[PDB]
Amino acid sequence: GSHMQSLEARLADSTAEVERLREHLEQVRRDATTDGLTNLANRKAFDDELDRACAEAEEGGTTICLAVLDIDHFKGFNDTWGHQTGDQVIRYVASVIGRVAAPPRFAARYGGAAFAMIFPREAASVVATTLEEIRVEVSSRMLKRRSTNEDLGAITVSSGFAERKPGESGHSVMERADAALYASKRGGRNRVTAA
Amino acid sequence: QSLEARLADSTAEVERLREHLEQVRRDATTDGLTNLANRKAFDDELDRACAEAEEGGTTICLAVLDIDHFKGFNDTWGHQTGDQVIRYVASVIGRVAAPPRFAARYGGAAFAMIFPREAASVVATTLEEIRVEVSSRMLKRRSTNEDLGAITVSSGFAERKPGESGHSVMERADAALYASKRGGRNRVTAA
Ligand SMILES: Nc1nc2c(ncn2[C@@H]2O[C@@H]3COP(=O)(O)O[C@H]4[C@@H](O)[C@H](n5cnc6c(=O)[nH]c(N)nc65)O[C@@H]4COP(=O)(O)O[C@H]3[C@H]2O)c(=O)[nH]1
Ligand SMILES: Nc1nc2c(ncn2[C@@H]2O[C@@H]3COP(=O)(O)O[C@H]4[C@@H](O)[C@H](n5cnc6c(=O)[nH]c(N)nc65)O[C@@H]4COP(=O)(O)O[C@H]3[C@H]2O)c(=O)[nH]1
Ligand SMILES: Nc1nc2c(ncn2[C@@H]2O[C@@H]3COP(=O)(O)O[C@H]4[C@@H](O)[C@H](n5cnc6c(=O)[nH]c(N)nc65)O[C@@H]4COP(=O)(O)O[C@H]3[C@H]2O)c(=O)[nH]1
Repeated sequence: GSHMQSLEARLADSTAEVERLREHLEQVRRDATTDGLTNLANRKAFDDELDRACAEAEEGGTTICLAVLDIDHFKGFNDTWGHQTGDQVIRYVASVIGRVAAPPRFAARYGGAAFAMIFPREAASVVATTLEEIRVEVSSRMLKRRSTNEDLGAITVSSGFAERKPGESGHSVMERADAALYASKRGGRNRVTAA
Repeated sequence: QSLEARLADSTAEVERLREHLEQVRRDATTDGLTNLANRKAFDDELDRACAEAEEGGTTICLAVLDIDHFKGFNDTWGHQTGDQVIRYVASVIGRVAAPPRFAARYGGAAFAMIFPREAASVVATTLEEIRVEVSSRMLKRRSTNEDLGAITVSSGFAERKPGESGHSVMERADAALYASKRGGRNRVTAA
């Protein structure tokens, strides 16, 4: 009777705003973690996912590899063509990586013009060839400046990757993969290296 | 009648999430190094203000600022100092961008600002004040108490022509900034 029924009407209007918000919360959260320019994850979403995936590798005793990519000479590139064309080069490289990073792989915009990738349960030989396919894919086509149709020159990426040692943490693997990338850059750029 | 216990629990998850949702919203639109807006929140805000400036037949100006020789700061003093240089310049831009103005950290060590319904002359002198301001003081390294060097800001801006899209104004503002850098840095130029 009545008061029992004034309550079921308030609890239905209340557990419905729970779902109206919990669904709206999921889509604000998806976009809070999506790097707007490229539609990949951002460094934050990546550093969270890299830690969660290292738990799954220690507790499960499985494999995980990690890769970093930088767009070569990207600073002097912006100065030549302008912020807007540079944003289009970032987008383009990001399209090449996103194609290849279907889950359980995880790809992110790790920096200003840098990317990070997670290959869970995959051997390094696979990672090493995936990065090599991405390297030539990126420099395969000649891109054009959109109003004027100029050649932008080839676009190349340097690359670093490493395999997580048994006791290694997220931060630590990243440190090593980053040393790998610096090694690729100081060795002539447009190449992959590994520890 | 366990019912009053589930409605006390149900008007609680509404309070937990409605607050949590506004918190996630703020963080999706704020650069937590400088507390200005981030790039998404700006590009969205630019489209709103170019829409409203066309409906209202009124104008808006647009400014881009980059910190000069910023990479050399990270390299000499460390990334921990570099964040302080960004915070410092952002703070100058912040004191000066009270609403209806709108400042954000576009890109890496760059900023973008919206001046709606403002005379180009005032925007130009506002930017020039920002320029003398950041270079007015000689900052010291927190730990070791040493002169970090001069800090200067380059700057470019443009006013929106009547048919222009937000994309297009920023391209002009960006060309203006490239002229400032190419012409000696530490200055303001405009189309
Ligand atoms: N301590 C500290 N250092 C920071 C921070 N953010 C960026 N930096 C550092 O500053 C370097 C130079 O950035 P820049 O002078 O703004 O010059 C940047 C910028 O002009 C450009 N860039 C960055 N993001 C974008 C973008 O979304 N679009 C376009 N077109 N260009 C971008 O690439 C240039 C190179 O950037 P990177 O290679 O990533 O290298 C960056 C990065 O290592 C920070 O919060 N704290
Ligand atoms: N009078 C005075 N006020 C102080 C002092 N230390 C902190 N404050 C106040 O506290 C604010 C926060 O500074 P922060 O959190 O270190 O964050 C700072 C810091 O990261 C960077 N920054 C500004 N000036 C310097 C500097 O001289 N050296 C270094 N290393 N960083 C600076 O800019 C950020 C924003 O600073 P502000 O907007 O200026 O605002 C500063 C300033 O208003 C001080 O020694 N004297
Ligand atoms: N935590 C904190 N400490 C404060 C604050 N204001 C002053 N101090 C302390 O008091 C000393 C005197 O600083 P000042 O007279 O403001 O004179 C300052 C100020 O004119 C300038 N300065 C240094 N840091 C900042 C800063 O973060 N923001 C601003 N706006 N100015 C600064 O450098 C001078 C020397 O600063 P220091 O050698 O670091 O030594 C500073 C600092 O240790 C504050 O708001 N918060």
